[PDB]
Amino acid sequence: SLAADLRGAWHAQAQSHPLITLGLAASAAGVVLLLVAGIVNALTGENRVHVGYAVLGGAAGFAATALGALMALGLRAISARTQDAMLGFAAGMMLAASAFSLILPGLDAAGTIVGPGPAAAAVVALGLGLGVLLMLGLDYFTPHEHERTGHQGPEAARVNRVWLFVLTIILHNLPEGMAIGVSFATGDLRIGLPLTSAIAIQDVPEGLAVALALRAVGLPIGRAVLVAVASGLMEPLGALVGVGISSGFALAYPISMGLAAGAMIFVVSHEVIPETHRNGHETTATVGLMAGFALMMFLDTALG
Amino acid sequence: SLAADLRGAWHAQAQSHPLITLGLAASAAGVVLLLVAGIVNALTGENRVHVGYAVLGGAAGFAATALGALMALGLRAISARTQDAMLGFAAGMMLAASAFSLILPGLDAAGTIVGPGPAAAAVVALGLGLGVLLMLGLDYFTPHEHERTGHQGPEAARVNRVWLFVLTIILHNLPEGMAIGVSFATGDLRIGLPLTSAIAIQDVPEGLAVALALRAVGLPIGRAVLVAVASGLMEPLGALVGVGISSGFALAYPISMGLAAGAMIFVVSHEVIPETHRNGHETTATVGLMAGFALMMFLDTALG
Ligand SMILES: [Cd+2]
Ligand SMILES: [Cd+2]
Ligand SMILES: [Cd+2]
Ligand SMILES: [Cd+2]
Ligand SMILES: [Cd+2]
Ligand SMILES: [Cd+2]
Repeated sequence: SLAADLRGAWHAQAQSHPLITLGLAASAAGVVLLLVAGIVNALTGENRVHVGYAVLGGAAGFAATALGALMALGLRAISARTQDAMLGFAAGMMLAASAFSLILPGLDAAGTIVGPGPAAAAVVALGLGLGVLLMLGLDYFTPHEHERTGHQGPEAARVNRVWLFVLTIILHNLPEGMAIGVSFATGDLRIGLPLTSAIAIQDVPEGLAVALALRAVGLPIGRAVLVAVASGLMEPLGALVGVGISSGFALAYPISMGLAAGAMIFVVSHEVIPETHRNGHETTATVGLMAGFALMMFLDTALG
Repeated sequence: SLAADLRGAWHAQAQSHPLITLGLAASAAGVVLLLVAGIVNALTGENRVHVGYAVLGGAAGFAATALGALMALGLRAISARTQDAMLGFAAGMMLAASAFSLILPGLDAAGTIVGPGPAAAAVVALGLGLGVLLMLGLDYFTPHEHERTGHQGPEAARVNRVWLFVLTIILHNLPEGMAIGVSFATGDLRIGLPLTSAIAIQDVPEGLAVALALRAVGLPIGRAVLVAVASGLMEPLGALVGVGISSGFALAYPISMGLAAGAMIFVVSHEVIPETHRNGHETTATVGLMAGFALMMFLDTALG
C-alpha cells in the first residue's frame, strides 16, 4: 500500500534527477565502507573511552534541545523578528563551528599523516564532497516539508504533516550528532569541548522554534514538546554513527572531519538560509548571524 | 534641488531607523580615527613598500574584473542556472577567504600582541562589529537597487536606474579592496597572496554578471563593459583605504583584520544570498558555494 506509492514516487524522482541519484549512491557506498572499517577496528582495538565521550556529548546536546523545548510552555507564540534573529544566530553558530573546528584541525591532522601541502586539502575536500552528496541525495529522496517554503521531496499524500515536519527536523539534526562524534574521535578534548558547546548553544533556540512550529501545525500544547525532545534524543544516534565512521585507519579521521563539516555547511544553506532570508527579513538574520559568528570565535579561542 | 530631496529622504529614513543611524555614527567615528592614525604614521615612519604591495594587488583585482567584463562580448545573455552557479561560487570564495585568511592570522597576531586567550577574540570581535555597523548603515543610507529584489534604500525618483546599479556594485566592491589593503599591511606575503588570488578569482565571474545585468538595464553593448571596468578601477581605492587604516599602532592591525572580514561576510548575506537563494534556486547556489569553499581551501593550504 504505502510502500508501493512511495516506491513509485522514488522511481519517478529518479527518472528526473539522475546526477543526484548517482551522487547519493557513491556517497552511501563511501559511508558504509567507512562504517564497516570502524566496526572492524572497534572489534579489534580498544577505543571505548572515545565512545563514552561521544555519548556524553550527545546527551548534552539532547539536554539542550529538551530545555529549549520546555522553554516553549511560557513564551506562547513569539513574534517573527525574534524567530528570524534566533535562527540567524543558530546558522552563524553552525557555520563558524563547522569552518574553524572541522577544517583547521582536519587540515593539521591530514598534514601530519600525509605531508603538508595540497594533499591535506585533497583528503578533506574528498570528505566535503562525500558529505554534500549524502545530504543532497537525502533531502531530495525524503518526503519532508519546511515551515514556509512548502512540501519538499517526493510526493506522498498519505501521511500527516506532523511526520513531514519531524522528518525535516531529523534531516537538520543528523549532521550535528555526526560532527560531535567525529570531534571526539582522537581524544584531544581541545576540539570536542568547543564543538559540543557550540552545538548545544545553537540547539537551544532551534528546539524552542521547533516546539512553536509543531504547535502551529496543530498539536495542542503538550505533544509539540514531546516531539522536540524526541529529536533531541535522536542526536546521540548521530554521535554514535560519527564515532563509528571516524575510527578505523588513521586517514579516516581527516576525511570525516570534512564530511560532517560539509554536511553541516550544506544543511545551513539548503535548509536554513531560506526561511530566514525571505521577503525583507535579511537585516535581523544577518545581525544574528554575525553575533553567532563572534560567539563561536570566543568559544574557539577560549575553551581550547 | 536634488540635494534637497535627498536630504529629506535621509531625514525621513533617520526618523524610522534610529539604531542603525547610531551604529553608522559610531562606526564612522572609529574608521575616521583609525585613518587619521594611519596618515600620521605614514607621515612619520616608512612603510612605503606595503603601499606598493597594496596598489599592485588592487591593480590585479581591477585587471580580473576588466577581463570578466570583456568576456561578455561573446556570451550573449547566458541562462539563469549558470548565473546562480557563478554567484554561488563567488559567495563561497568570499566567505571562505574572509573566514580563514582574515580570522586566523588576526587571532594569531592579536594573541602575540596582547596574550593568548579571550583578549584576541575581544579585539577582533570589536573589528567585526565596526565593519558590520559600517556596511549596514551604508546599505540603508544609500539609494541603490538590486537586480531582483527591487529598489533598496532611501527614495529618490530623480536619478536613472543605471546609477542605482552602479552604486550597488560600489557597495559590493569596497570591502574587497579594503581586505586586500589590510592583508598586505604587515608584509608577510603568506597572507596577501592567498587573499588577493581569491579576490581576483571571484571577481572574474562577478564582473561578467555585472556586464550582463547592465546590458539588461538598457546600455546597448558597449557601455556595460565600460562601467564594469570602472568598478574594477574603484577597487584600488578600497585597497588604499585599507592600507591606510591598517597602519598606525600595532593593535590596529588585528582590528582591521576583523573589520574588513566582517564587512565581507555581511555583504554576502545582505547582498548576495538573496538573488541566489530565491524561489527554488537553492541547489545550484549551494553546489557552487561548496566548490568555491574547496577551491579557497586549496589556495590557503598551498599558496602560503
Ligand atoms: Cd529540505
Ligand atoms: Cd539539534
Ligand atoms: Cd542547528
Ligand atoms: Cd543592498
Ligand atoms: Cd570586485
Ligand atoms: Cd565578490
